[PDB]
Amino acid sequence: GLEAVRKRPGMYIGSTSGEGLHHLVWEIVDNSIDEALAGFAKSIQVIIEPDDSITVIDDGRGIPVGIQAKTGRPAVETVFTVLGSSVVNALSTSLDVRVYKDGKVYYQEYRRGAVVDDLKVIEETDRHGTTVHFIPDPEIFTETTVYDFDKLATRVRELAFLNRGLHISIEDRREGQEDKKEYHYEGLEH
Ligand SMILES: CNc1cc(F)cc2c1[nH]c1nc(Oc3cnc(C)nc3)nc(N3C[C@H]4CCN[C@H]4C3)c12
Repeated sequence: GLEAVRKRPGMYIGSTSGEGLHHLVWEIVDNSIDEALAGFAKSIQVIIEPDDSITVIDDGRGIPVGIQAKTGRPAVETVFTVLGSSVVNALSTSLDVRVYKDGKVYYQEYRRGAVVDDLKVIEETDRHGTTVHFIPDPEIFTETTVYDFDKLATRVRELAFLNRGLHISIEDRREGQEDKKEYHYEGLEH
């Protein structure tokens, strides 16, 4: 399964250069955009964390957490472990997901694609949505693991335009260069 992704990442993300590094972000963001298209997510945050890891937050319904009859596993686990989202998981040292749903925070983490523990309720919550955080694997991204804020921001702006009505932001939390841009193109209320 995902072991094939780790050994032939070029076949799944096109390049293991800086281009592939950035592609990981778009694979995750595309899931959030699908939840905006479904009509439930209204706001997406993309964050470059101080260690060049990435957090993507949406306020949609939250990935389904119920057990699937076919797999016997929670749907959210299958999202990350069965062969875009699972490709990002495979090519990350660690990926953690938090699903905010029905007053509960469901949490699972993976390491180089492998499950750490069964999905668990860790907290109560009043919000809804999905947060994915991932650390790209330098064993895969041997040229660079350093994100380009302008490159991400340029595409985030384009995505806001193409998904008119969506609020989407990009934030850099790295030392000496903290920045944030927020985008929102108005609908019929304009
Ligand atoms: C950082 N965010 C993020 C990241 C991410 F990797 C996945 C999701 C994600 N946010 C999500 N929200 C939903 O919402 C749904 C809730 N309920 C249903 C029935 N479908 C979708 N579903 C999600 N799923 C379920 C599948 C439907 C199409 N895309 C797949 C991933 C995500």
